[PDB]
Amino acid sequence: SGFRKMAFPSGKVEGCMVQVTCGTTTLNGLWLDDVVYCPRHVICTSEDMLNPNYEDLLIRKSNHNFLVQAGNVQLRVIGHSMQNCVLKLKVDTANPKTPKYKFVRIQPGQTFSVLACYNGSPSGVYQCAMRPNFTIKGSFLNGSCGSVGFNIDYDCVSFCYMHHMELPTGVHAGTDLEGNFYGPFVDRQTAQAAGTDTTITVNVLAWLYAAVINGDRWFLNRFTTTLNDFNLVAMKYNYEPLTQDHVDILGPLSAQTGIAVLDMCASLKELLQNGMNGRTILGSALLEDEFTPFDVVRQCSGVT
Amino acid sequence: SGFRKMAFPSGKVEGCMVQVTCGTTTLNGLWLDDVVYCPRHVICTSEDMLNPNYEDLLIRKSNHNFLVQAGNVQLRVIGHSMQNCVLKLKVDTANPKTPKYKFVRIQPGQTFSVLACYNGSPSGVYQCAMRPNFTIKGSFLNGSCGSVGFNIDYDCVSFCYMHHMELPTGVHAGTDLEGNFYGPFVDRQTAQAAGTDTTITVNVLAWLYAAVINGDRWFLNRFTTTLNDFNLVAMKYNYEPLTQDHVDILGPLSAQTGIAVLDMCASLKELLQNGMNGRTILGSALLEDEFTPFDVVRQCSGVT
Ligand SMILES: *CC(=O)N1CCN(S(=O)(=O)c2ccccc2C#N)CC1
Ligand SMILES: *CC(=O)N1CCN(S(=O)(=O)c2ccccc2C#N)CC1
Repeated sequence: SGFRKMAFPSGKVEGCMVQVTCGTTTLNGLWLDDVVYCPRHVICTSEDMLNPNYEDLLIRKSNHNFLVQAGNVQLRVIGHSMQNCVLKLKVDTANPKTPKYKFVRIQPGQTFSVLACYNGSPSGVYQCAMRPNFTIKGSFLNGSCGSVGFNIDYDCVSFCYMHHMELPTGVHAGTDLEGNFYGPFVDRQTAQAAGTDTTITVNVLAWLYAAVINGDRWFLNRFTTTLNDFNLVAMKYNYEPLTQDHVDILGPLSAQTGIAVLDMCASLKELLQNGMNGRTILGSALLEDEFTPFDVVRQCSGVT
Repeated sequence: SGFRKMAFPSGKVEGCMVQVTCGTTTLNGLWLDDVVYCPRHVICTSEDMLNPNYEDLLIRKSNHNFLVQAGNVQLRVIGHSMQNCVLKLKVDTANPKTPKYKFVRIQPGQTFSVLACYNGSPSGVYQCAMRPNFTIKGSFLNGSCGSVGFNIDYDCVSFCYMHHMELPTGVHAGTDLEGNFYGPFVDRQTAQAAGTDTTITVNVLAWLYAAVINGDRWFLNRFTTTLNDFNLVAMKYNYEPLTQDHVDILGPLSAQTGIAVLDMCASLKELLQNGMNGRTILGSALLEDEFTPFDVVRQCSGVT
């Protein structure tokens, strides 16, 4: 029993973190096989960052300008290329700790673990969600860029995020491991505003199911609703529209608890309209939306 | 910027987790050097658990009854002893991945990371606090016993918790790595009620400092208070008394922000008396008390 914001065990990813230095900029890189992946802004001066031309800046960089350090051992860079907003540094040594891995581009609402790193050294691990506005709400100081987000399916690490940027509102933007930003963000120090940070409805429902399973049941009511009725109330409270796809995904939690998805929608509707009245659900005074249905099943079933 | 509930990187601890089986009970063990540490209740039948006599139950157990598996490789048990509520299983092989380590007994209010495990395999990592009533609020299913809590100082893992028990109220009890329970709990299936779960005041203050540092400032007010005045309001709201020791510990966060500790106490007093009025602080609608002042400095400074 009990339900916690839980990150994946980070050891498989700790084994992949290196330091990348170009001139005076130090950040983190991800070493898989004989390639080190890092943010292309490693090549910029903070001045360059106002209006960088990365192809032009890269011309002035040689393999020997990219200093790659794994622990206190230097790696030999034998190649470099730009793919979108990441650099791929070919090194002469395969990472001996390379886990089974995939590069995946996640959808908004999908959760992942972040291993926050500085100078290629892990400082901590936390659970994030790709927000509907394609930001994440992370914890990232100067030097944390190239820190990665990931899921684990048993022994295969799926890398979904690399950290590149803090917006002036203190929320975070980054790329998949092909260097494509999530959302409309660019690696330039310019006016970039996030859109509406809507609540991930299907994740809130998952978390209400988690609460019921762990004995927090006070919010269950005598009502039901329809997808269309629920969605009227969702729109009004800046919740994402609930689709039949989301309902289908909640099916197993529905089955385990014997609470119809639409009944739990009606509970959530009353919570939105009435508030918590100073009560808590799983130790929170607001409706948590950074657990996927898959997360709730994983934690409630004990997958490794 | 941004402030997250952050666990230590877990790789050093992943490298220590094994499976322990005695008859039909499977749980987790911690392999450091040539010793495997696990809950003594591994030797019980669920029937034994009503009124177990551990010394008597242990007499019927030989070294070869303790099945210890690290990955899919069996370890040879060459000795076993009981220390308080843990078993120490001497094995013929030193754990080659043994990190630098310490056993520490933490005080209530101290935070730590838990690596939740099943069958000696990591499922996830989360941040906990030793509650003032010597429970933790964890996420632990059957098979999670012998999962450990730890802090890391650079390269030295300080083990502070091993998981043993869920109380009928779904909160958790366990031991230090010398097998001494935190609080008054016993490894027996009996009426055990937790005392008052009071709020860790010094941790809330730390977290308010974290909020100010990350730009959440709306709760700062024009007031100050005294330790005695604050403590009257603390008592009334089931907050731990604030001591000059706690004030001294908040000194560095005081200095960084230029907010006198007692001024921040006065902010916290107004929050307790007035509530949040539907506002949030660092994404929470309630006052977070599972960050120590040390945690806030670590995360805000980026220690590895
Ligand atoms: C996340 C991270 O480590 N960084 C992003 C923010 N910068 S920076 O804006 O200070 C900067 C300085 C010099 C050159 C490039 C950049 C960028 N971007 C620090 C690195
Ligand atoms: C945490 C954990 O893995 N366990 C504690 C709860 N038990 S149990 O109560 O089901 C039990 C069954 C058989 C023998 C001993 C115990 C105990 N305690 C499962 C293990």
